[PDB]
Amino acid sequence: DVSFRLSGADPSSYGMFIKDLRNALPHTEKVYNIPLLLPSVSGAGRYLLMHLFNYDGNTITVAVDVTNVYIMGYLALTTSYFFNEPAADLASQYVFRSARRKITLPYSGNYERLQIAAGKPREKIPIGLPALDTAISTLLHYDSTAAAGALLVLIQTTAEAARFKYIEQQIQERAYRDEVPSSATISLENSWSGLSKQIQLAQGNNGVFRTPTVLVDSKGNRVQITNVTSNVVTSNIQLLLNTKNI
Ligand SMILES: *[C@@H]1O[C@H](CO)[C@@H](O[C@@H]2O[C@H](CO)[C@@H](O)[C@H](O)[C@H]2NC(C)=O)[C@H](O)[C@H]1NC(C)=O
Ligand SMILES: Cn1cnc2nc(N)[nH]c(=O)c21
Repeated sequence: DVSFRLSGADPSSYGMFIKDLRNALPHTEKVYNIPLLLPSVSGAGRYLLMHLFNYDGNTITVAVDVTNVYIMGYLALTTSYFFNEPAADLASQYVFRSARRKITLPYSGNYERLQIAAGKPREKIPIGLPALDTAISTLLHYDSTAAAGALLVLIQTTAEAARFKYIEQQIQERAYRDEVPSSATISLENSWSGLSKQIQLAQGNNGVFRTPTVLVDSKGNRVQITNVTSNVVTSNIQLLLNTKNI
């Protein structure tokens, strides 16, 4: 299991937690030097448990699917909360079984559905470590509308940071001050799948992408990624969703 305590957290400890998270994910092979995530895994070994502690010491345990890094649900004291979707439901059979009651949230865990339930797109929700602290706080006591917002912050300050060096860096800059995400961040978040597929399709194609991937950069200018020599591939992305899942 991996743990992170917001109390006494600085950019450095966060970096270590995200490194720990990355190393918690299994993989047998690397593609162009980046860990390729497993196609599938059997039983309880498919889920990673994250223990998160807010500033006051309260905690929630989050269950993450190790083949994609998707959050499936979490535990607050004695109530387990799971997304309203098949995979999440499958996940309820191996984790948080000793919970007194299990609640199914009224939405599945994809950005589109979470942004609807939250009432705002993630362009306008501030993220950072202070926000993570709030997120944890908000999940300790049920409120489907509040949880949507908190989960959008949680998914990004953990899963998305794990997948992209850039996003981990964005969060370290927001260690004592929240700030809405840059469009580069949103763009990356949205391309993890495409990039993952294209970096794999370049393996028997001299490192050249079958189809170019379009992102928005630091400045907000539209850019095209056609090949693995790009910074995004050489230095940004840290995990690859196996094509068997796309
Ligand atoms: C692969 O991507 C690189 C960019 O990392 C392309 O780079 C060209 O050369 C410089 C720096 O590498 C770029 O800024 C230029 O805009 C590019 N000029 C060209 C040749 O178009 C490189 O071209 C790409 N190579 C491919 C497509 O195999
Ligand atoms: C980032 N992301 C995209 N679809 C997702 N679906 C679930 N269930 N959890 C996630 O963290 C997620």
